[PDB]
Amino acid sequence: MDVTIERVNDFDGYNWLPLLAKSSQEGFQLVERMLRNRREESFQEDGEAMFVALSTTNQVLACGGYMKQSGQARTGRIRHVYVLPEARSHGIGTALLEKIMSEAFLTYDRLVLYSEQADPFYQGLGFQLVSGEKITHTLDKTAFADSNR
Ligand SMILES: CC(C)(COP(=O)(O)OP(=O)(O)OC[C@H]1O[C@@H](n2cnc3c(N)ncnc32)[C@H](O)[C@@H]1OP(=O)(O)O)[C@@H](O)C(=O)NCCC(=O)NCCS
Repeated sequence: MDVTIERVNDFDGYNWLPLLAKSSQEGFQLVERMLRNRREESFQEDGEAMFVALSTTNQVLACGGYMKQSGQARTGRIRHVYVLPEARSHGIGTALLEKIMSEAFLTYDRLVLYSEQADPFYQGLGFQLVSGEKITHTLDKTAFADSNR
């Protein structure tokens, strides 16, 4: 699918209802949490960003971003990654993560995330599976660079 990945500078300029509905249906709170908490965690400051994938008809097909990982130094957390069920398996998640990773590694020396359901996806991107309470996957910049330089 042809999508464009855009930085969210104005949350109120997108129709989020489809993403909210589908994610809720599947039992996921991550889109709801992102949007409900957007005054406190706005993804607008230095060291953070939120992206959306837009279809050729400017419908939101996915979201995902990054911000500082609390309590860890030089570490960013990839957050709120979700692709609409009907838009999966067409390379959107990959394009979104590749954009996130490349930008976030300008600020952070390590990226971490928590995903119970998408281990194969994250390992395919180079993340290492870890046994943690707060994180499932991690990637060091040096590893990212080795796969880039
Ligand atoms: C995980 C997720 C972000 C991946 O994004 P995507 O746009 O579907 O992924 P891509 O098309 O870029 O494919 C990259 C990898 O993601 C995985 N993937 C593909 N389709 C998937 C899907 N329907 N569900 C979960 N992972 C999927 C595959 O490992 C794929 O690797 P491959 O192309 O070599 O087969 C997205 O599918 C999602 O938000 N999934 C929700 C969780 C989920 O699907 N749970 C399991 C089913 S209920």
